[PDB]
Amino acid sequence: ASETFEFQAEITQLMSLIINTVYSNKEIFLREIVSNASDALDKIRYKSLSDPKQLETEPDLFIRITPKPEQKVLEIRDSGIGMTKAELINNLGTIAKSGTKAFMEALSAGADVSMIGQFGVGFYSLFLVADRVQVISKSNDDEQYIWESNAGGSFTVTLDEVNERIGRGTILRLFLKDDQLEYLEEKRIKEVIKRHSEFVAYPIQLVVTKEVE
Amino acid sequence: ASETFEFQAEITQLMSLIINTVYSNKEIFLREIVSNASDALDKIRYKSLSDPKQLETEPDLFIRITPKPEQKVLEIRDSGIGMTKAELINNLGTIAKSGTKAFMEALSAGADVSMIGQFGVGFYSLFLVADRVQVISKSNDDEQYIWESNAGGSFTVTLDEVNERIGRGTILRLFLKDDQLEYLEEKRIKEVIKRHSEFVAYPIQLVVTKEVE
Ligand SMILES: COC1=C2C[C@@H](C)C[C@H](OC)[C@H](O)[C@@H](C)/C=C(\C)[C@H](OC(N)=O)[C@@H](OC)/C=C\C=C(/C)C(=O)NC(=CC1=O)C2=O
Ligand SMILES: COC1=C2C[C@@H](C)C[C@H](OC)[C@H](O)[C@@H](C)/C=C(\C)[C@H](OC(N)=O)[C@@H](OC)/C=C\C=C(/C)C(=O)NC(=CC1=O)C2=O
Repeated sequence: ASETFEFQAEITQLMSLIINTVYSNKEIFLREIVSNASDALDKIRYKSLSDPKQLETEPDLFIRITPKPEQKVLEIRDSGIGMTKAELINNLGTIAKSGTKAFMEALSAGADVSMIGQFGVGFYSLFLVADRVQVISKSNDDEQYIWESNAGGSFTVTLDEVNERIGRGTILRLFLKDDQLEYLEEKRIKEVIKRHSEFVAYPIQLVVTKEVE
Repeated sequence: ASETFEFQAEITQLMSLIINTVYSNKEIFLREIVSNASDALDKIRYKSLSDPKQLETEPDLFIRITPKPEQKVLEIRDSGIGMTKAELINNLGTIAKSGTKAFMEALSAGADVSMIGQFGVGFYSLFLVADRVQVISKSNDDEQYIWESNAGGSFTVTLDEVNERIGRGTILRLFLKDDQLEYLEEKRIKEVIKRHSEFVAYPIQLVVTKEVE
Protein backbone atom coordinates (compact mmCIF):
# COMPACT_ATOMS: atom_id res chain seq x y z
CA ALA A 1 0.00 0.00 0.00
CA SER A 2 1.31 3.46 -0.87
CA GLU A 3 1.81 6.30 1.56
CA THR A 4 1.20 9.80 0.24
CA PHE A 5 3.24 12.85 1.24
CA GLU A 6 2.76 16.51 0.51
CA PHE A 7 5.59 18.52 -1.12
CA GLN A 8 7.11 21.39 0.86
CA ALA A 9 5.43 24.52 -0.60
CA GLU A 10 8.29 26.11 -2.54
CA ILE A 11 9.07 22.71 -4.19
CA THR A 12 5.52 22.69 -5.48
CA GLN A 13 5.99 26.28 -6.85
CA LEU A 14 9.42 25.31 -8.34
CA MET A 15 7.83 22.36 -10.12
CA SER A 16 5.02 24.31 -11.48
CA LEU A 17 7.52 27.07 -12.63
CA ILE A 18 9.60 24.40 -14.44
CA ILE A 19 6.51 22.86 -16.08
CA ASN A 20 4.99 26.25 -17.13
CA THR A 21 7.74 29.02 -17.66
CA VAL A 22 9.96 26.60 -19.59
CA TYR A 23 10.65 26.87 -23.39
CA SER A 24 14.36 26.44 -24.06
CA ASN A 25 17.42 24.13 -23.61
CA LYS A 26 15.43 21.23 -22.08
CA GLU A 27 18.25 18.68 -22.79
CA ILE A 28 20.14 19.77 -19.62
CA PHE A 29 17.74 17.51 -17.71
CA LEU A 30 20.13 14.58 -18.69
CA ARG A 31 23.24 16.38 -17.57
CA GLU A 32 21.58 16.84 -14.13
CA ILE A 33 20.57 13.18 -14.01
CA VAL A 34 24.03 11.96 -14.94
CA SER A 35 25.62 14.33 -12.48
CA ASN A 36 23.35 13.03 -9.65
CA ALA A 37 24.13 9.42 -10.73
CA SER A 38 27.85 10.26 -10.58
CA ASP A 39 27.42 11.83 -7.09
CA ALA A 40 25.64 8.61 -5.92
CA LEU A 41 28.44 6.46 -7.38
CA ASP A 42 31.16 8.66 -5.70
CA LYS A 43 29.34 8.16 -2.38
CA ILE A 44 29.25 4.33 -2.53
CA ARG A 45 32.86 4.20 -3.66
CA TYR A 46 34.01 6.59 -0.81
CA LYS A 47 31.88 4.72 1.71
CA SER A 48 33.48 1.42 0.56
CA LEU A 49 37.03 2.74 1.25
CA SER A 50 36.54 1.72 4.89
CA ASP A 51 33.71 -0.75 4.51
CA PRO A 52 34.51 -2.80 1.29
CA LYS A 53 31.51 -5.10 1.82
CA GLN A 54 29.15 -2.24 0.86
CA LEU A 55 30.20 -2.80 -2.72
CA GLU A 56 29.20 -6.48 -2.85
CA THR A 57 25.41 -6.03 -3.50
CA GLU A 58 26.45 -4.66 -6.94
CA PRO A 59 30.18 -4.79 -7.68
CA ASP A 60 30.00 -2.92 -11.05
CA LEU A 61 29.93 0.91 -11.05
CA PHE A 62 27.98 2.28 -14.07
CA ILE A 63 25.28 4.60 -15.40
CA ARG A 64 22.89 2.99 -17.90
CA ILE A 65 20.29 4.64 -20.14
CA THR A 66 17.41 2.54 -21.52
CA PRO A 67 14.78 4.01 -23.89
CA LYS A 68 11.45 2.08 -23.80
CA PRO A 69 9.76 3.71 -26.78
CA GLU A 70 6.59 1.59 -26.55
CA GLN A 71 5.81 3.04 -23.10
CA LYS A 72 7.20 6.52 -23.93
CA VAL A 73 9.63 5.97 -21.03
CA LEU A 74 13.32 6.83 -20.56
CA GLU A 75 15.13 5.00 -17.71
CA ILE A 76 18.45 6.01 -16.24
CA ARG A 77 19.98 3.51 -13.81
CA ASP A 78 23.08 3.95 -11.64
CA SER A 79 24.70 1.46 -9.17
CA GLY A 80 25.40 4.26 -6.65
CA ILE A 81 24.63 4.36 -2.90
CA GLY A 82 20.75 4.35 -3.42
CA MET A 83 18.26 5.87 -0.97
CA THR A 84 16.25 4.44 1.94
CA LYS A 85 12.52 5.05 2.31
CA ALA A 86 13.19 7.80 4.85
CA GLU A 87 15.75 9.45 2.49
CA LEU A 88 13.19 9.38 -0.34
CA ILE A 89 10.53 11.02 1.88
CA ASN A 90 12.87 13.64 3.38
CA ASN A 91 15.09 14.49 0.45
CA LEU A 92 12.59 14.18 -2.43
CA GLY A 93 10.09 16.76 -1.35
CA THR A 94 8.79 16.97 2.31
CA ILE A 95 11.66 19.05 3.78
CA ALA A 96 12.56 22.58 2.43
CA LYS A 97 15.67 22.77 0.15
CA SER A 98 18.15 25.61 0.57
CA GLY A 99 18.29 26.81 -3.02
CA THR A 100 14.64 26.46 -4.06
CA LYS A 101 13.52 30.09 -3.49
CA ALA A 102 16.86 31.52 -4.63
CA PHE A 103 16.70 29.59 -7.95
CA MET A 104 13.11 30.80 -8.52
CA GLU A 105 14.22 34.41 -7.93
CA ALA A 106 17.27 33.80 -10.24
CA LEU A 107 14.98 32.42 -12.95
CA SER A 108 12.60 35.33 -12.77
CA ALA A 109 15.55 37.79 -13.03
CA GLY A 110 16.58 36.06 -16.32
CA ALA A 111 18.90 33.13 -15.26
CA ASP A 112 19.32 30.19 -17.65
CA VAL A 113 17.47 27.07 -16.39
CA SER A 114 20.85 25.40 -16.87
CA MET A 115 21.94 27.02 -13.62
CA ILE A 116 19.51 24.80 -11.69
CA GLY A 117 22.23 22.37 -10.42
CA GLN A 118 24.30 25.21 -9.06
CA PHE A 119 21.30 25.80 -6.73
CA GLY A 120 21.23 22.21 -5.56
CA VAL A 121 17.76 21.61 -7.08
CA GLY A 122 18.57 20.03 -10.43
CA PHE A 123 16.53 16.88 -9.81
CA TYR A 124 13.42 18.97 -10.63
CA SER A 125 14.66 19.70 -14.19
CA LEU A 126 13.23 16.29 -15.16
CA PHE A 127 9.75 17.93 -15.29
CA LEU A 128 11.02 19.87 -18.35
CA VAL A 129 10.58 16.66 -20.46
CA ALA A 130 8.41 14.34 -18.29
CA ASP A 131 4.91 14.82 -16.78
CA ARG A 132 5.40 11.88 -14.42
CA VAL A 133 8.46 10.34 -12.68
CA GLN A 134 9.29 7.29 -10.65
CA VAL A 135 12.50 7.01 -8.65
CA ILE A 136 13.07 3.36 -7.82
CA SER A 137 15.85 2.99 -5.28
CA LYS A 138 17.64 0.29 -3.29
CA SER A 139 20.04 1.28 -0.52
CA ASN A 140 22.08 -1.41 1.23
CA ASP A 141 20.26 -0.33 4.41
CA ASP A 142 16.68 -0.77 3.25
CA GLU A 143 14.31 -2.52 0.97
CA GLN A 144 13.52 -1.43 -2.64
CA TYR A 145 11.04 1.47 -2.81
CA ILE A 146 9.34 3.48 -5.54
CA TRP A 147 8.80 7.24 -5.23
CA GLU A 148 6.31 8.66 -7.75
CA SER A 149 5.12 12.15 -8.73
CA ASN A 150 3.01 13.85 -11.43
CA ALA A 151 4.15 17.24 -10.10
CA GLY A 152 0.71 17.78 -8.56
CA GLY A 153 1.40 18.85 -4.94
CA SER A 154 1.94 15.35 -3.57
CA PHE A 155 4.05 12.21 -4.08
CA THR A 156 3.74 8.54 -3.08
CA VAL A 157 6.30 6.12 -1.60
CA THR A 158 5.62 2.35 -2.07
CA LEU A 159 7.53 -0.77 -1.16
CA ASP A 160 8.60 -2.20 -4.52
CA GLU A 161 7.06 -5.51 -5.44
CA VAL A 162 6.62 -4.76 -9.16
CA ASN A 163 10.03 -3.84 -10.71
CA GLU A 164 13.21 -5.82 -11.37
CA ARG A 165 15.55 -6.08 -8.40
CA ILE A 166 18.40 -3.73 -8.48
CA GLY A 167 21.32 -5.02 -6.36
CA ARG A 168 21.92 -1.41 -5.23
CA GLY A 169 21.25 2.05 -6.66
CA THR A 170 18.51 3.92 -8.35
CA ILE A 171 16.39 3.92 -11.52
CA LEU A 172 14.96 7.20 -12.73
CA ARG A 173 11.92 6.39 -14.86
CA LEU A 174 10.73 9.32 -16.96
CA PHE A 175 7.25 9.18 -18.63
CA LEU A 176 8.15 11.61 -21.36
CA LYS A 177 5.81 14.31 -22.73
CA ASP A 178 4.48 13.68 -26.32
CA ASP A 179 6.54 16.66 -27.52
CA GLN A 180 9.79 15.32 -25.97
CA LEU A 181 10.04 11.85 -27.58
CA GLU A 182 13.34 12.81 -29.25
CA TYR A 183 15.06 11.65 -25.97
CA LEU A 184 13.99 8.08 -26.88
CA GLU A 185 16.51 8.14 -29.81
CA GLU A 186 19.98 6.70 -29.72
CA LYS A 187 21.54 9.45 -31.79
CA ARG A 188 19.95 12.32 -29.73
CA ILE A 189 20.99 10.73 -26.38
CA LYS A 190 24.58 10.39 -27.57
CA GLU A 191 24.75 14.01 -28.77
CA VAL A 192 23.40 15.25 -25.40
CA ILE A 193 25.84 13.08 -23.40
CA LYS A 194 28.84 14.10 -25.56
CA ARG A 195 27.86 17.83 -25.23
CA HIS A 196 27.36 18.18 -21.43
CA SER A 197 28.68 15.02 -19.79
CA GLU A 198 32.28 14.73 -21.19
CA PHE A 199 34.14 14.35 -17.89
CA VAL A 200 32.43 11.50 -16.04
CA ALA A 201 34.53 8.97 -14.13
CA TYR A 202 32.04 6.09 -14.71
CA PRO A 203 31.03 4.27 -17.88
CA ILE A 204 27.77 5.46 -19.42
CA GLN A 205 25.95 2.59 -21.22
CA LEU A 206 23.16 2.92 -23.67
CA VAL A 207 20.73 0.09 -24.21
CA VAL A 208 19.51 -0.23 -27.73
CA THR A 209 16.98 -2.68 -29.09
CA LYS A 210 17.24 -3.71 -32.75
CA GLU A 211 15.37 -6.12 -35.03
CA VAL A 212 17.34 -9.15 -36.22
CA GLU A 213 17.23 -8.60 -39.95
CA ALA B 1 6.83 -18.61 -0.27
CA SER B 2 7.78 -21.19 -2.89
CA GLU B 3 6.06 -24.50 -3.44
CA THR B 4 8.25 -27.39 -4.56
CA PHE B 5 7.16 -30.06 -7.03
CA GLU B 6 8.81 -33.27 -8.11
CA PHE B 7 9.45 -33.93 -11.83
CA GLN B 8 7.68 -36.90 -13.44
CA ALA B 9 10.38 -39.63 -13.55
CA GLU B 10 11.18 -39.80 -17.27
CA ILE B 11 11.53 -35.96 -17.37
CA THR B 12 14.20 -36.28 -14.72
CA GLN B 13 15.98 -38.99 -16.83
CA LEU B 14 15.57 -36.85 -20.01
CA MET B 15 17.17 -33.89 -18.25
CA SER B 16 20.01 -35.83 -16.94
CA LEU B 17 20.53 -37.42 -20.46
CA ILE B 18 20.62 -33.90 -22.00
CA ILE B 19 23.06 -32.61 -19.36
CA ASN B 20 25.38 -35.69 -19.55
CA THR B 21 25.25 -37.44 -23.08
CA VAL B 22 25.43 -34.09 -24.86
CA TYR B 23 28.51 -32.88 -26.89
CA SER B 24 27.38 -31.45 -30.21
CA ASN B 25 25.15 -28.82 -31.95
CA LYS B 26 24.05 -27.12 -28.69
CA GLU B 27 22.88 -23.93 -30.52
CA ILE B 28 19.53 -25.58 -31.44
CA PHE B 29 18.41 -24.70 -27.90
CA LEU B 30 17.58 -21.16 -29.35
CA ARG B 31 15.64 -22.50 -32.28
CA GLU B 32 13.46 -24.46 -29.78
CA ILE B 33 12.99 -21.37 -27.61
CA VAL B 34 12.03 -19.18 -30.54
CA SER B 35 9.71 -21.84 -31.87
CA ASN B 36 7.94 -22.11 -28.46
CA ALA B 37 7.75 -18.27 -28.29
CA SER B 38 6.19 -18.27 -31.77
CA ASP B 39 3.67 -20.99 -30.70
CA ALA B 40 2.72 -18.83 -27.64
CA LEU B 41 2.30 -15.76 -29.87
CA ASP B 42 0.14 -17.75 -32.40
CA LYS B 43 -2.09 -18.82 -29.48
CA ILE B 44 -2.76 -15.28 -28.16
CA ARG B 45 -3.37 -13.99 -31.66
CA TYR B 46 -5.83 -16.88 -32.47
CA LYS B 47 -7.52 -16.50 -29.09
CA SER B 48 -7.93 -12.74 -29.78
CA LEU B 49 -9.79 -13.40 -33.08
CA SER B 50 -12.98 -13.81 -31.04
CA ASP B 51 -11.96 -12.05 -27.85
CA PRO B 52 -9.95 -8.90 -28.98
CA LYS B 53 -9.61 -7.64 -25.39
CA GLN B 54 -7.11 -10.45 -24.64
CA LEU B 55 -4.57 -8.48 -26.63
CA GLU B 56 -4.83 -5.30 -24.55
CA THR B 57 -2.51 -6.32 -21.62
CA GLU B 58 0.34 -6.17 -24.20
CA PRO B 59 -0.67 -4.99 -27.67
CA ASP B 60 2.76 -5.59 -29.33
CA LEU B 61 3.63 -9.11 -30.57
CA PHE B 62 7.42 -9.76 -30.40
CA ILE B 63 10.27 -12.02 -29.29
CA ARG B 64 13.14 -10.23 -27.53
CA ILE B 65 16.60 -11.55 -26.61
CA THR B 66 18.59 -9.78 -23.86
CA PRO B 67 22.12 -10.91 -22.90
CA LYS B 68 23.07 -9.91 -19.30
CA PRO B 69 26.77 -10.75 -19.43
CA GLU B 70 27.49 -9.59 -15.86
CA GLN B 71 25.13 -12.26 -14.46
CA LYS B 72 26.02 -14.85 -17.15
CA VAL B 73 22.30 -14.80 -18.07
CA LEU B 74 20.48 -14.94 -21.41
CA GLU B 75 16.80 -13.84 -21.38
CA ILE B 76 14.29 -14.53 -24.11
CA ARG B 77 10.95 -12.73 -23.73
CA ASP B 78 7.80 -13.19 -25.83
CA SER B 79 4.40 -11.40 -25.53
CA GLY B 80 2.51 -14.66 -26.21
CA ILE B 81 -0.41 -16.20 -24.27
CA GLY B 82 1.73 -16.86 -21.06
CA MET B 83 1.02 -19.64 -18.54
CA THR B 84 -0.96 -19.76 -15.28
CA LYS B 85 0.47 -21.27 -12.10
CA ALA B 86 -1.44 -24.49 -12.74
CA GLU B 87 -0.13 -24.63 -16.35
CA LEU B 88 3.44 -24.17 -15.09
CA ILE B 89 3.02 -27.01 -12.54
CA ASN B 90 1.27 -29.40 -14.95
CA ASN B 91 3.05 -28.70 -18.21
CA LEU B 92 6.58 -27.98 -16.93
CA GLY B 93 7.30 -31.25 -15.25
CA THR B 94 4.72 -32.98 -12.90
CA ILE B 95 2.65 -34.75 -15.60
CA ALA B 96 4.20 -37.32 -18.05
CA LYS B 97 4.88 -36.04 -21.63
CA SER B 98 4.05 -38.23 -24.62
CA GLY B 99 7.39 -38.08 -26.41
CA THR B 100 9.81 -38.21 -23.47
CA LYS B 101 10.60 -41.97 -23.52
CA ALA B 102 10.46 -42.16 -27.32
CA PHE B 103 13.00 -39.30 -27.69
CA MET B 104 15.33 -40.99 -25.17
CA GLU B 105 15.12 -44.25 -27.15
CA ALA B 106 15.67 -42.24 -30.42
CA LEU B 107 18.73 -40.56 -28.90
CA SER B 108 20.25 -43.80 -27.75
CA ALA B 109 19.73 -45.31 -31.25
CA GLY B 110 21.78 -42.39 -32.71
CA ALA B 111 19.19 -39.56 -33.37
CA ASP B 112 20.46 -35.96 -33.58
CA VAL B 113 19.47 -33.95 -30.45
CA SER B 114 18.06 -31.52 -33.01
CA MET B 115 15.10 -33.87 -33.37
CA ILE B 116 13.98 -33.03 -29.83
CA GLY B 117 11.15 -30.64 -30.92
CA GLN B 118 9.69 -33.24 -33.22
CA PHE B 119 9.10 -35.23 -29.99
CA GLY B 120 7.32 -32.36 -28.29
CA VAL B 121 10.03 -32.06 -25.60
CA GLY B 122 12.25 -29.30 -26.94
CA PHE B 123 11.90 -27.08 -23.87
CA TYR B 124 14.43 -29.40 -22.15
CA SER B 125 17.16 -28.58 -24.73
CA LEU B 126 17.88 -25.44 -22.66
CA PHE B 127 19.87 -27.66 -20.22
CA LEU B 128 22.41 -28.12 -23.07
CA VAL B 129 23.74 -24.56 -22.33
CA ALA B 130 22.28 -23.65 -18.89
CA ASP B 131 22.60 -25.38 -15.47
CA ARG B 132 19.68 -23.38 -14.07
CA VAL B 133 16.49 -21.89 -15.61
CA GLN B 134 13.68 -19.61 -14.58
CA VAL B 135 10.47 -19.33 -16.59
CA ILE B 136 8.70 -16.15 -15.56
CA SER B 137 5.19 -16.06 -16.97
CA LYS B 138 2.08 -13.88 -16.91
CA SER B 139 -1.17 -15.20 -18.38
CA ASN B 140 -4.17 -12.88 -18.63
CA ASP B 141 -5.92 -15.35 -16.30
CA ASP B 142 -3.45 -15.34 -13.43
CA GLU B 143 -0.80 -13.48 -11.56
CA GLN B 144 2.93 -13.43 -12.51
CA TYR B 145 4.80 -16.57 -11.39
CA ILE B 146 8.37 -17.86 -11.54
CA TRP B 147 9.16 -21.51 -12.24
CA GLU B 148 12.75 -22.51 -11.43
CA SER B 149 14.89 -25.62 -11.93
CA ASN B 150 18.54 -26.72 -11.60
CA ALA B 151 17.63 -30.03 -13.28
CA GLY B 152 17.90 -31.80 -9.93
CA GLY B 153 14.68 -33.86 -9.63
CA SER B 154 12.48 -31.00 -8.43
CA PHE B 155 11.32 -27.50 -9.39
CA THR B 156 9.77 -24.54 -7.52
CA VAL B 157 6.83 -22.28 -8.40
CA THR B 158 6.70 -18.82 -6.69
CA LEU B 159 4.39 -15.86 -6.98
CA ASP B 160 6.55 -13.17 -8.61
CA GLU B 161 7.29 -10.18 -6.46
CA VAL B 162 10.89 -9.68 -7.64
CA ASN B 163 10.97 -9.25 -11.47
CA GLU B 164 9.72 -6.52 -13.80
CA ARG B 165 6.05 -6.78 -14.71
CA ILE B 166 5.40 -8.27 -18.03
CA GLY B 167 1.99 -7.17 -19.40
CA ARG B 168 1.53 -10.72 -20.75
CA GLY B 169 3.84 -13.55 -21.85
CA THR B 170 6.92 -15.29 -20.68
CA ILE B 171 10.61 -14.68 -19.94
CA LEU B 172 13.01 -17.58 -20.23
CA ARG B 173 16.01 -16.77 -18.05
CA LEU B 174 19.01 -19.01 -18.74
CA PHE B 175 21.95 -19.07 -16.24
CA LEU B 176 24.48 -20.17 -18.82
CA LYS B 177 27.29 -22.69 -18.16
CA ASP B 178 30.86 -21.19 -18.05
CA ASP B 179 31.67 -23.05 -21.28
CA GLN B 180 28.60 -21.64 -23.11
CA LEU B 181 29.13 -17.86 -22.72
CA GLU B 182 29.37 -17.45 -26.51
CA TYR B 183 25.50 -17.12 -26.47
CA LEU B 184 25.97 -13.78 -24.64
CA GLU B 185 27.45 -12.29 -27.88
CA GLU B 186 25.54 -10.24 -30.39
CA LYS B 187 27.27 -11.71 -33.41
CA ARG B 188 26.80 -15.38 -32.29
CA ILE B 189 23.07 -14.84 -31.47
CA LYS B 190 22.47 -13.33 -34.91
CA GLU B 191 24.24 -16.20 -36.71
CA VAL B 192 22.16 -18.78 -34.77
CA ILE B 193 18.87 -16.93 -35.46
CA LYS B 194 19.67 -16.47 -39.19
CA ARG B 195 20.63 -20.22 -39.48
CA HIS B 196 17.61 -21.94 -37.84
CA SER B 197 14.91 -19.31 -37.34
CA GLU B 198 14.50 -17.78 -40.87
CA PHE B 199 10.73 -18.15 -41.21
CA VAL B 200 9.23 -16.54 -38.10
CA ALA B 201 6.09 -14.42 -38.40
CA TYR B 202 7.04 -12.13 -35.45
CA PRO B 203 9.85 -9.62 -35.07
CA ILE B 204 12.88 -10.90 -33.16
CA GLN B 205 14.62 -8.07 -31.23
CA LEU B 206 18.04 -8.14 -29.77
CA VAL B 207 18.95 -5.90 -26.87
CA VAL B 208 22.48 -4.68 -26.93
CA THR B 209 24.23 -2.54 -24.37
CA LYS B 210 27.08 -0.29 -25.52
CA GLU B 211 29.36 2.28 -23.87
CA VAL B 212 28.87 5.88 -24.98
CA GLU B 213 32.31 6.62 -26.37
C1 LIG C 1 24.80 15.77 -2.38
O1 LIG C 1 23.97 14.98 -3.23
C2 LIG C 1 22.97 15.66 -3.89
C3 LIG C 1 21.84 16.32 -3.06
C4 LIG C 1 21.73 16.25 -1.52
C5 LIG C 1 21.04 14.98 -0.99
C6 LIG C 1 19.61 14.87 -1.55
C7 LIG C 1 21.84 13.71 -1.31
C8 LIG C 1 21.12 12.34 -1.24
O2 LIG C 1 20.79 12.11 0.12
C9 LIG C 1 19.78 11.19 0.51
C10 LIG C 1 22.10 11.17 -1.56
O3 LIG C 1 23.32 11.40 -0.89
C11 LIG C 1 22.49 11.05 -3.05
C12 LIG C 1 23.25 9.70 -3.21
C13 LIG C 1 21.22 11.02 -3.91
C14 LIG C 1 21.14 11.92 -5.15
C15 LIG C 1 22.47 12.24 -5.86
C16 LIG C 1 20.02 11.32 -6.00
O4 LIG C 1 20.48 10.71 -7.15
C17 LIG C 1 20.53 9.35 -7.35
N1 LIG C 1 21.02 8.96 -8.66
O5 LIG C 1 20.64 8.64 -6.40
C18 LIG C 1 18.86 12.23 -6.46
O6 LIG C 1 17.87 11.33 -6.91
C19 LIG C 1 16.63 11.76 -7.36
C20 LIG C 1 18.22 12.92 -5.28
C21 LIG C 1 17.93 14.32 -4.83
C22 LIG C 1 18.25 15.67 -5.34
C23 LIG C 1 17.53 16.91 -4.78
C24 LIG C 1 16.00 16.82 -4.95
C25 LIG C 1 18.30 17.93 -5.67
O7 LIG C 1 17.81 18.10 -6.75
N2 LIG C 1 19.71 17.86 -5.93
C26 LIG C 1 20.83 17.16 -5.38
C27 LIG C 1 21.91 16.47 -6.20
C28 LIG C 1 23.02 15.73 -5.43
O8 LIG C 1 24.05 15.12 -6.15
C29 LIG C 1 20.78 17.06 -3.85
O9 LIG C 1 19.73 17.68 -3.18
C1 LIG D 1 1.57 -26.77 -28.11
O1 LIG D 1 2.50 -25.94 -27.41
C2 LIG D 1 3.66 -26.55 -27.00
C3 LIG D 1 3.57 -27.69 -25.95
C4 LIG D 1 2.26 -28.17 -25.29
C5 LIG D 1 1.82 -27.35 -24.07
C6 LIG D 1 2.91 -27.37 -22.98
C7 LIG D 1 1.47 -25.90 -24.45
C8 LIG D 1 1.43 -24.83 -23.33
O2 LIG D 1 0.34 -25.15 -22.49
C9 LIG D 1 0.23 -24.67 -21.15
C10 LIG D 1 1.02 -23.43 -23.90
O3 LIG D 1 -0.04 -23.60 -24.81
C11 LIG D 1 2.12 -22.74 -24.72
C12 LIG D 1 1.63 -21.28 -24.98
C13 LIG D 1 3.42 -22.70 -23.91
C14 LIG D 1 4.73 -23.11 -24.57
C15 LIG D 1 4.85 -22.87 -26.10
C16 LIG D 1 5.84 -22.52 -23.69
O4 LIG D 1 6.51 -21.47 -24.29
C17 LIG D 1 6.36 -20.14 -23.94
N1 LIG D 1 7.21 -19.24 -24.69
O5 LIG D 1 5.32 -19.79 -23.46
C18 LIG D 1 6.94 -23.45 -23.15
O6 LIG D 1 7.57 -22.69 -22.14
C19 LIG D 1 8.60 -23.21 -21.36
C20 LIG D 1 6.34 -24.62 -22.42
C21 LIG D 1 6.38 -26.12 -22.48
C22 LIG D 1 6.99 -27.11 -23.40
C23 LIG D 1 7.08 -28.59 -22.99
C24 LIG D 1 7.88 -28.79 -21.69
C25 LIG D 1 7.75 -29.05 -24.32
O7 LIG D 1 8.94 -28.95 -24.33
N2 LIG D 1 7.35 -28.60 -25.62
C26 LIG D 1 6.22 -27.90 -26.17
C27 LIG D 1 6.31 -26.74 -27.16
C28 LIG D 1 5.00 -26.09 -27.60
O8 LIG D 1 5.04 -25.06 -28.55
C29 LIG D 1 4.89 -28.33 -25.55
O9 LIG D 1 4.89 -29.36 -24.61
